[PDB]
Amino acid sequence: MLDKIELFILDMDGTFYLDDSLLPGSLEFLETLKEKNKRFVFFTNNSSLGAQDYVRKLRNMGVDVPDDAVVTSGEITAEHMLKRFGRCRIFLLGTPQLKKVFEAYGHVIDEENPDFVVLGFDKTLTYERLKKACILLRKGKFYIATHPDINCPSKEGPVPDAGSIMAAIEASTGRKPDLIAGKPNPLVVDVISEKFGVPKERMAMVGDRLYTDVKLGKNAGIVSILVLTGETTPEDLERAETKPDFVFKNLGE
Ligand SMILES: CC(=O)N[C@@H]1[C@@H](O)[C@H](O)[C@@H](CO)O[C@@H]1O
Repeated sequence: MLDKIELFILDMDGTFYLDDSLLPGSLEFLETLKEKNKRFVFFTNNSSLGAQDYVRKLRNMGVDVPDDAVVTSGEITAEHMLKRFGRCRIFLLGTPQLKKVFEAYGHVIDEENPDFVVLGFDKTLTYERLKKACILLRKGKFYIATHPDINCPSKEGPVPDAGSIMAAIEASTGRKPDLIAGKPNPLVVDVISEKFGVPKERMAMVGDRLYTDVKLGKNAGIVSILVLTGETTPEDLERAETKPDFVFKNLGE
């Protein structure tokens, strides 16, 4: 029951900040982890940008932080492919930033003859790119998606995300991803574990997504810490450990 934890995977929008503005207590929270000798790693299923893009956004916000401090379903999806397939020739349904991410992992984008069709939060999607992906899929190419999320919360409200695009791809090719690396797929915790050394026995998930964040911890087997700075109140199914924001979080060590 807490206090014996070493690594805290933190959510970003909805948990650490909101609407591009830090959330009260967030700053003071990290500091508390410093003192109490704790390790923290941010994570987001949003693959429309790469880790660095976020590291910038955080610092530009007022948070000095290392480069390995952020992780995305992007780098997870890449690293996992390299792990079990190696340098791959993929048709990427993603954004320029997501691409650079896959390239840094030695992968290559071959619009011509690819082995995998990879789908990310493609904010640069076009009908043609969809048409191509669908055809390649009907040629039975390995199909991988960075995350499952249907919509993504925004200033203007819920907006189409990877899941929404998937919906179309599936209605057309009748096919669904062969793999999805993002939460709640345990893979995230496993990879984060390896990359930092600390074991699942001393790791905690801190977020605001009642279903996803809680269910991640269940599948990956680690304490899930639900925070109430996001859209949370309705509850059933699985539960976890709870607190309003990081004020409470911090004070609870
Ligand atoms: C009874 C139950 O387990 N669920 C409720 C949920 O419906 C309600 O909206 C919320 C208020 O924040 O409290 C609980 O989570």
